[PDB]
Order: sequence, then structure tokens, then C-alpha cells
Amino acid sequence: RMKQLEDKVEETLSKVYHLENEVARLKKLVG
Amino acid sequence: RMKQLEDKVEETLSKVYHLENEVARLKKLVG
Amino acid sequence: RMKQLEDKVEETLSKVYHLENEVARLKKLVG
Ligand SMILES: [Zn+2]
Ligand SMILES: [Zn+2]
Ligand SMILES: [Zn+2]
Repeated sequence: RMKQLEDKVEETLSKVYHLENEVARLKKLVG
Repeated sequence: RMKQLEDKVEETLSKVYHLENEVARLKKLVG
Repeated sequence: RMKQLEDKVEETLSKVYHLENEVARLKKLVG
């Protein structure tokens, strides 16, 4: 469960970093 | 504590999934 | 191990809440 938990958390965090970049891109587009 | 953590991680995943959908709709709107 | 995992989950949820706020602010700027 632990490694499975850690794996899911790492995955999620990477999903989050990605969304941060997307949001950064969007802010620049709208200005 | 492990079960509370796993539930928390699931809930976080659900919030992230919703965020992706919001960002996706935004990218469609602004281009 | 669990503690550092809890820390990473809390840091991830903090980024999520922030992103939700950015998304709400974009949505008001777009349509
Ligand atoms: Zn994306
Ligand atoms: Zn939303
Ligand atoms: Zn921000």
C-alpha cells in the first residue's frame, strides 16, 4: 500500500505541476 | 492513519481531475 | 515515511487550492 500510495502521490504531484504550467500559459494568453 | 491518507489522496485526485477539465475548457475558450 | 508522505500530500493539496483560485479568476476574465 505504501509504495502504491507514494506512487499515486508522485503521479498526482506531476499532474499538478503540469496544470501549473497550463495556467501560466493561459495567463500569458489572456495577458 | 494510512486509510485517512489514502482517502485524502483519492479526494485530491478527484480535485485534480476536475481541474484538468476546467483547464481544458479554458484552453478551448482562449485558444 | 508516512510523515513525509503526509507532508507531500498537504503540499500537493495547497497547490491545488491555489490553482482552483487561478482557474476561477481566469473564468471570470474569459466568459
Ligand atoms: Zn494539459
Ligand atoms: Zn471548478
Ligand atoms: Zn497563481
